[PDB]
Amino acid sequence: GVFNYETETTSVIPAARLFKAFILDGDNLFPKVAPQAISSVENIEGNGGPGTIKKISFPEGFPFKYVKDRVDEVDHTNFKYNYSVIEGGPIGDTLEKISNEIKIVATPDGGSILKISNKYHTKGDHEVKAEQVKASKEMGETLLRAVESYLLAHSDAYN
Ligand SMILES: C[C@H](CCC(=O)O)[C@H]1CC[C@H]2[C@@H]3CC[C@@H]4C[C@H](O)CC[C@]4(C)[C@H]3C[C@H](O)[C@]12C
Ligand SMILES: O=S(=O)(O)c1cccc2cccc(Nc3ccccc3)c12
Ligand code: NA
Repeated sequence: GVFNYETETTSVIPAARLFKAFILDGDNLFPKVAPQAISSVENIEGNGGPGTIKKISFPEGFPFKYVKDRVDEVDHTNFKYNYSVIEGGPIGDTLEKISNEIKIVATPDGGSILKISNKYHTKGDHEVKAEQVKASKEMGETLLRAVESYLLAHSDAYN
């Protein structure tokens, strides 16, 4: 069945620039700006569009070794990005897929708001524990702050 989790978090970076950096150049930026969170990102198949498969590896000592994600949808106009965790880490005999949706919305002070939905597709009924979802939020949060700091510090990057 599906468990749906939503959250919002704010960013000090405008929506277009954050979308270009955080989403469209995430494979490059995450290993560089947050090495203690994501050790590498390998493009397995595809050009960044729908269907593209990537392998996200975590640093030594993390609960999981890696996950493989698949790009579902990329909407440059509304700054929407949908992707699914399809293999590895928690994927297995109790969790079939995590389907996530990120939308980034402009705020009038020059910042942005990121609205995130995670949908955990389980086999049988194995419930998603508060820490399966809470670990996920912290990680997303850590990556966003690390990209934010880099973009503040590198004003000519991603304009
Ligand atoms: C934001 C990028 C998309 C851009 C890119 O691939 O460069 C995506 C692609 C894979 C994503 C990671 C996959 C596994 C995790 C799923 C969790 O529910 C949130 C934290 C993690 C660690 C995700 C954080 C972030 O959502 C990533 C890194
Ligand atoms: O919210 S953040 O940390 O900002 C976040 C930021 C950027 C990308 C994210 C991708 C997936 C999940 C997140 N958090 C999340 C939210 C609810 C449940 C599980 C994970 C992401
Ligand atoms: Na839950």
